[PDB]
Amino acid sequence: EKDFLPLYFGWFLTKKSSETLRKAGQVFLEELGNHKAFKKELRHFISGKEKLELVSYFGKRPPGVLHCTTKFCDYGKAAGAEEYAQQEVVKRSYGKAFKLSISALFVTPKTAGAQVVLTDQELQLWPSDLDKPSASEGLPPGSRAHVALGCAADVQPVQTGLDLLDILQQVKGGSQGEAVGELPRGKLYSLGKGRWMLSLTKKMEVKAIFTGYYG
Repeated sequence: EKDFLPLYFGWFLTKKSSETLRKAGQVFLEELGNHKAFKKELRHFISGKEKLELVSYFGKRPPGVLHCTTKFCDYGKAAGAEEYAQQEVVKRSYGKAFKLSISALFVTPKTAGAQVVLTDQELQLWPSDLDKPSASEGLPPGSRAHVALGCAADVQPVQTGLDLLDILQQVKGGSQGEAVGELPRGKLYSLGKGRWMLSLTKKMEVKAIFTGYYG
């Protein structure tokens, strides 16, 4: 009997760090939905005189504690899941505390989440390229690093990281555009196709422990 891996490795925010980011995320959706910049472009958001509530729009949310996923392993069935688990840094970091840096919150017609900017030490726990996806092409590793805050009814969990990457691909091209508004936390940007990003004036710091989830 070999030992199977967790469902996925990642940094799991503490109760207070979760609550803090969880509230700020909720606030952001309430601010965006009220913002006039967003109300003009509801057409790009949903196909169907009145107003949308984004907290309700993102019904599928994390029940309790939040987290930043590193490697999806699926108990080893996923490719590269085993090679990642043998890494001394993964073994050495298992159960240790880390401080993740949130640089921005984002919203799409599919997902709501937060951008994570990992340190080098934390990037060593980031899985590398055996198959390298199309979405993260040209972007440095860990660009996908995120914390899922909300998903639309028919959106899959993988979509959050892809939505973050997609938004970051536009910023690289310089299609970020000028800020269309100013929220108390930072500048609001409209990237088109229902994509919205809040660039935090102050990098929010969260406290988490690197471990594995089993379902």
